[PDB]
Amino acid sequence: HMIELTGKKIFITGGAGFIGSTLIGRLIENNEMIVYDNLERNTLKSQPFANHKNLTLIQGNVLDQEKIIEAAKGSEIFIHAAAIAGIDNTVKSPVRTMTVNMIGTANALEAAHQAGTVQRFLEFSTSEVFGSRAYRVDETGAVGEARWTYAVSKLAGEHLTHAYNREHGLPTVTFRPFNVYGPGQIGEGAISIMIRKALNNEDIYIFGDGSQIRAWCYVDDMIDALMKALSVPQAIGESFNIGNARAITTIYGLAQTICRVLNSKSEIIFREALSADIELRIPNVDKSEELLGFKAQVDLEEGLIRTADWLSANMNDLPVM
Amino acid sequence: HMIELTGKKIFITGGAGFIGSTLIGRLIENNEMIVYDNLERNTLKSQPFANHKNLTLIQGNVLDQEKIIEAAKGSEIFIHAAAIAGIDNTVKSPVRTMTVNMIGTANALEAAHQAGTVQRFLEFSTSEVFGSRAYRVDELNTGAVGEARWTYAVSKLAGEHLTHAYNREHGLPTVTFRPFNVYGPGQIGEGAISIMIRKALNNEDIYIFGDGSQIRAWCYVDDMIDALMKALSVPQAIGESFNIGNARAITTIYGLAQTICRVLNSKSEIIFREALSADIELRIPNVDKSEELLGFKAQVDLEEGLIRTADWLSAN
Amino acid sequence: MIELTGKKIFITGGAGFIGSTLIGRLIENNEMIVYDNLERNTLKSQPFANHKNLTLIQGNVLDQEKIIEAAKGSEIFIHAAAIAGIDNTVKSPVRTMTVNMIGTANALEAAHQAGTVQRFLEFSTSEVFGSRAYRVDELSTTTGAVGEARWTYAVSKLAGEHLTHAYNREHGLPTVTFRPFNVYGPGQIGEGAISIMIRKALNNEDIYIFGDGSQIRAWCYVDDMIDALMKALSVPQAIGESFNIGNARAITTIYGLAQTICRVLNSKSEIIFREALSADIELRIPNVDKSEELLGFKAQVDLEEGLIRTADWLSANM
Amino acid sequence: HMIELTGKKIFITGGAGFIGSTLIGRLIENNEMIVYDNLERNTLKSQPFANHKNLTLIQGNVLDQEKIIEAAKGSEIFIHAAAIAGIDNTVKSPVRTMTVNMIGTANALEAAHQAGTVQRFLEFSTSEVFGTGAVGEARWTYAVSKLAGEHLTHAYNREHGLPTVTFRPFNVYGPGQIGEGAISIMIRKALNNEDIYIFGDGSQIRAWCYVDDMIDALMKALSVPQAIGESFNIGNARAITTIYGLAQTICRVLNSKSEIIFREALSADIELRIPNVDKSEELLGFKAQVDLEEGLIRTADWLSAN
Ligand SMILES: NC(=O)c1ccc[n+]([C@@H]2O[C@H](COP(=O)([O-])OP(=O)(O)OC[C@H]3O[C@@H](n4cnc5c(N)ncnc54)[C@H](O)[C@@H]3O)[C@@H](O)[C@H]2O)c1
Ligand SMILES: NC(=O)c1ccc[n+]([C@@H]2O[C@H](COP(=O)([O-])OP(=O)(O)OC[C@H]3O[C@@H](n4cnc5c(N)ncnc54)[C@H](O)[C@@H]3O)[C@@H](O)[C@H]2O)c1
Ligand SMILES: NC(=O)c1ccc[n+]([C@@H]2O[C@H](COP(=O)([O-])OP(=O)(O)OC[C@H]3O[C@@H](n4cnc5c(N)ncnc54)[C@H](O)[C@@H]3O)[C@@H](O)[C@H]2O)c1
Ligand SMILES: NC(=O)c1ccc[n+]([C@@H]2O[C@H](COP(=O)([O-])OP(=O)(O)OC[C@H]3O[C@@H](n4cnc5c(N)ncnc54)[C@H](O)[C@@H]3O)[C@@H](O)[C@H]2O)c1
Ligand SMILES: O=c1ccn([C@@H]2O[C@H](COP(=O)(O)OP(=O)(O)O)[C@@H](O)[C@H]2O)c(=O)[nH]1
Ligand SMILES: O=c1ccn([C@@H]2O[C@H](COP(=O)(O)OP(=O)(O)O)[C@@H](O)[C@H]2O)c(=O)[nH]1
Ligand SMILES: O=c1ccn([C@@H]2O[C@H](COP(=O)(O)OP(=O)(O)O)[C@@H](O)[C@H]2O)c(=O)[nH]1
Ligand SMILES: O=c1ccn([C@@H]2O[C@H](COP(=O)(O)OP(=O)(O)O)[C@@H](O)[C@H]2O)c(=O)[nH]1
Ligand code: NA
Repeated sequence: HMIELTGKKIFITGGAGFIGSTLIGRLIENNEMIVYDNLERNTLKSQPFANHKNLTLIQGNVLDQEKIIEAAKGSEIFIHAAAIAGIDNTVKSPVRTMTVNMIGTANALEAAHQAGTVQRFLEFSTSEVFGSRAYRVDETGAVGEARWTYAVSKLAGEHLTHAYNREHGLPTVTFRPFNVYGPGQIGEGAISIMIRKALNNEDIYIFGDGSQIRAWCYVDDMIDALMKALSVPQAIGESFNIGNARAITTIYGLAQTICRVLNSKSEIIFREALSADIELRIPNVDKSEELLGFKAQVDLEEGLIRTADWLSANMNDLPVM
Repeated sequence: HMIELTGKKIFITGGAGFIGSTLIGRLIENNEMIVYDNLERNTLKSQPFANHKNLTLIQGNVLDQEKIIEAAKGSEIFIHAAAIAGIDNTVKSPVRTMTVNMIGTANALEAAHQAGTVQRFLEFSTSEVFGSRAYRVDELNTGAVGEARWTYAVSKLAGEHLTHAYNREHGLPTVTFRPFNVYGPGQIGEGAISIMIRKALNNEDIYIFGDGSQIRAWCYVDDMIDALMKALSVPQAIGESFNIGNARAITTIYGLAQTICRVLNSKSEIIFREALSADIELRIPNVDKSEELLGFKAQVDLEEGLIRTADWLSAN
Repeated sequence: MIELTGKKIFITGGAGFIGSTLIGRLIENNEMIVYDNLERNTLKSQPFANHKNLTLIQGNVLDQEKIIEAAKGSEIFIHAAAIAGIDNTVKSPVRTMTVNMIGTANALEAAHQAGTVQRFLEFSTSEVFGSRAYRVDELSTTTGAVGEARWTYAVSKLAGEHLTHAYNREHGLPTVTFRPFNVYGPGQIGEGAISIMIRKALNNEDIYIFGDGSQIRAWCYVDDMIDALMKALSVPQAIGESFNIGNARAITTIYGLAQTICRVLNSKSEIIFREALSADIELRIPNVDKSEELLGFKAQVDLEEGLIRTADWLSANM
Repeated sequence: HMIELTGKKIFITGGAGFIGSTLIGRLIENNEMIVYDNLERNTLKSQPFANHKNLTLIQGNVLDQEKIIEAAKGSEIFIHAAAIAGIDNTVKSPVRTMTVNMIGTANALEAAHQAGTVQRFLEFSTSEVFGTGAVGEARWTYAVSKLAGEHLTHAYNREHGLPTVTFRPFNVYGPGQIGEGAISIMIRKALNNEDIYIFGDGSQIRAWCYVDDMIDALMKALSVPQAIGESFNIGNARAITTIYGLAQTICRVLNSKSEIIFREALSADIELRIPNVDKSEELLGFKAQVDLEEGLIRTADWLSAN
């Protein structure tokens, strides 16, 4: 049945983070929202709505199976967003990435299952699941091994999610965002770095031959998809790739786009890459269109400008090298 | 890092089962051995060394992280054999298969890591990991049996992934060991070879379910044990994954039935019947690395191994 | 749609094994022209070799002018001329590629210019699908002589399929692509594994298994293949389609095949492993469900029965 | 075994088109050159060396087996460039595409073989080889017709010892041709601040090779003995980009005010993987020197002047 996103108890693991903070902003006026988060990151505390009457912060680890079961009782929409995704974090501690992502998802599924009240379980996976298949434990550089580690940790969570769907009829939705950019993101990914350089006409360096592919999704597009995924009955039992087919580019092509759209004079320079990466193919987004009725509306030019606007407005809150 | 397999403290999760019991038989005279098993199966009890002074049985679940950490203290060789591999059980409860295999393996690795004394950690995976890449979680529609086999395969592959992480991050001296299906004396068994030998010996009909073209790879018990001894000892095993079996003992089900009936001089008829459930197609992996690095090459082919198995089955 | 009586039939490679066999079934009711260079000649040994309805033209499919001329007025055009040479002592990839690729082009063009063709049936091979997993620039002692010759054969047939498709799409030539699994049965001695192992088994001679014996081969009994052929040549929904023609129950390993042969024929032959003479490649066996659904074909002769029929023919003919 | 590209008898099928004209321009001063072309295209007749004393034009079809065999007699370098290529030509007929490319290569190979004198046979293939309207049909047809030519080339090398090189250029661009490709149209539009249309989601990859790099690669392949029996991907690893990315690059590099606008494609995307170019560096000592920025500017300069 269609779910109306008002008057619901919404439980969000990882809810202190970027995506979770964003979704809270959008739903908190009309719903009780409980964040379950170990505050490894805390985007949420810096929002207007951090102290809303409808908002609860439970500090907890998804690896604590007992605590997540209790905290999730009565919840009607369960959103599982807690994870470790950082490449450098994964180089250093692959065990923590694997464990948090695989066992955390098991634990979240079990909590949702035991609650008995969950009308939608939404599991955040990742697009790199697709590319990951053409590599092997048996068989790249530190970056590549860490990206593989991340991807397979998320794939294992999808497998668990499927088993709960099949065995228990848990109403699951697997949600795989392309890399999200936009206002709100502080971060040190290519878009935020390159916009910041371009705005000041600083040199932009391309590590490698610049032909590596990255797909993006603008923040507001990802959120619109998420509301559909959380609501429409056709999402249940289904997996979705969430992004913009028009926002798939090479890193060199991204640098040219950003400099062009911002009227930047930045010079773009080729450097040697610091580590070999693995090449992953970008998945198709048609099923999101077909079943969620979702088609991304914010193309790169618009998205990059809106992002550059927010970065300039908020230029006192980061620094990098 | 050549390990001599005497005078060691050996800890074996799932040690009450078929492979654990069999390996204990070979090591118990010269080693302190600890079994950690919840006794879903218990082959060990039927053995004559069940009550050896060198043997301790700890009844516990690999999901009980505290208990397994404690039980594994001081262990010098850690063998993780506990798992759920049953197709019918995995049909009924895929969550239990995934949980026991993935989380049980996580807990086993953590217990080995925490012990600090482990010289070799050997994790039992499964050959179907290789086939499983052909399929997609969001594509499954496979039949019940095929979805169950896939579920089992991916649960094992997650285990391998965890194992890799511990090796890379903490230097845990790991070996991933993927046995082809094991047959021979000591498995009374329930899979095709055991069933088909028993039928053939009494000239009963052997029914082939579906088109008979499904591939199964096999390994004779003594070959698998030999490989395991190499994997537990030899320094080249550390950080590697091995497919353990016999490249001459890969056959179709129809082919297997023909082979069993010829070799045993059976008068059984072999008769086609409808399949009960669709299954997944799995490619069999290469066993070459096992020769190169462990010095292991299986010596018992099907003709010899089927006869040895039938002799045992008749005598019992 | 097409009733296989009163038709003008033109068959390249008609002197060969499958061509000969098909001629037995149609020659009573159809005018048939065989276009063949007689590199092989099964036809000359058959009772109908000199039938009033049969005309032989000794010609090469690489002689573009002759085949166009010879094919004039044909209503059913069957392109069966091909070579393989996978296991041959003297490897000739050029011969295989030119005969199969260009021979197919010249046949298609002969069919197209006659204007009269209602059905064009091209023989391909099941190996075309697996072939895509290998790359021409990455062929090694990985591949071996037999591997490379099997790849040569497969890609020469795949090119023929592409040609056939182009003629279908551009010119509306009514084409059918027919991919027989390896055919065995009465009518020829043969040099394949079934023939060789049956002859050994009948004399209790040792059977040797090259490599590890786990190589898979799929087999189709001759009568089943001819039944599929008759349906492909007639039924309307065959046009513009490709078919994998086999028996799902006769897909086995070479060792399992040996064991089956010895058991079925009550032989005392030993079966012994030996190192392979040459490295081979691995090619997937495609699914046959569409053939059943669209042609209404399902193979009815399983290996036990087929091996007995074959062995009886071999014993009576030697 | 290193071949010196002077004083040779060079036979080029398809020598009247773009790449053939270009190569003739570099070699005609110092070699006897025979062009074997049916003149479906004829860039050559526009060139100052069209009537050079060292150039003989034979107007012929690579489908005429006996003629090409005769014409190629005594040839020391055999360059097989004859093909139905460019969507303008290939869209016309899948049959003609498949036939000229596959059979034409077979015939070229047989001509080189029968000559007995060929020290290098260079076969042009296409980078699409290892990737449903008339247009998608003609591209697929082109790709497999070229892959079939690679197969025949292999067979000849293996069986007869023919000293073959399979040469697979990325899409060639640069001065000396208005052109028909994306770079051509997009630069023209950009130079006029004319809006550029992107059909589909614009994610389609295209890799490029600057004409002068392609020619430098071709010279190495024709001479260096390590080229024999090999297949090469010839292009610039830094000049792989999406169609949308290319449009952004052209507009920025040329300071254009063109808008880049998405439009509908009823066609389905072809996700071609782009091959690796390392072997060319290792074996030919070839690495592309003209990157996109520089190439686009030289292209724009030529287009402007003309
Ligand atoms: N943002 C993207 O571009 C993107 C792309 C692909 C996938 N995703 C996935 O979407 C989800 C949300 O992403 P995000 O960008 O908001 O990331 P984020 O890091 O901002 O949010 C994740 C949150 O999880 C919390 N957390 C980490 N470990 C935890 C643990 N053990 N127990 C409890 N909480 C824990 C962190 O404190 C953080 O607030 C994640 O699963 C991520 O992998 C995001
Ligand atoms: N026998 C084979 O042919 C084969 C093939 C492939 C893989 N393997 C793997 O090798 C290992 C050993 O195989 P086996 O044939 O001896 O299996 P088995 O079933 O005989 O032994 C496994 C043992 O694990 C125990 N166990 C199950 N769940 C447990 C849990 N939660 N906690 C503790 N103990 C638990 C069972 O009681 C049983 O004794 C397993 O990992 C299996 O998947 C075996
Ligand atoms: N028999 C099989 O198991 C099998 C399997 C797969 C595909 N096929 C294909 O089916 C078709 C027929 O097979 P078959 O078993 O009858 O083979 P076959 O060799 O018995 O018959 C082919 C005929 O083509 C003739 N021929 C060869 N080259 C010629 C040329 N250049 N010009 C004219 N005639 C020429 C031969 O003389 C022969 O009579 C062939 O295309 C073959 O590739 C057969
Ligand atoms: N230009 C590129 O970017 C590019 C890219 C990949 C591959 N290639 C290949 O490189 C080679 C040259 O490319 P190009 O751009 O110079 O092409 P082109 O079309 O300019 O040249 C092909 C030439 O072959 C001739 N020709 C066509 N059909 C013929 C026939 N039947 N007999 C004889 N001659 C015939 C044409 O008249 C023309 O001069 C071709 O083989 C082409 O497939 C080119
Ligand atoms: O200024 C920059 C930032 C990033 N990159 C490259 O662009 C890709 C995307 O980097 P990002 O930081 O977005 O993270 P990733 O997607 O690799 O995790 C990687 O190959 C980076 O090396 C680059 O060349 N220049
Ligand atoms: O008498 C028998 C026993 C098994 N099988 C088939 O042989 C395969 C192997 O079955 P087994 O019991 O060994 O277990 P599985 O490997 O399928 O888990 C399956 O397709 C069974 O259906 C069969 O056709 N006849
Ligand atoms: O006595 C024999 C005959 C054949 N083969 C193997 O069986 C397979 C099929 O052989 P066949 O002669 O039918 O030809 P192919 O299909 O290899 O072209 C090949 O791997 C052969 O090496 C074998 O092991 N023993
Ligand atoms: O300004 C342009 C030029 C090309 N294309 C796309 O790229 C395809 C091929 O363009 P190109 O001119 O490179 O064609 P080719 O050289 O392959 O014949 C077209 O069908 C369009 O989908 C486009 O969208 N905009
Ligand atoms: Na001949």
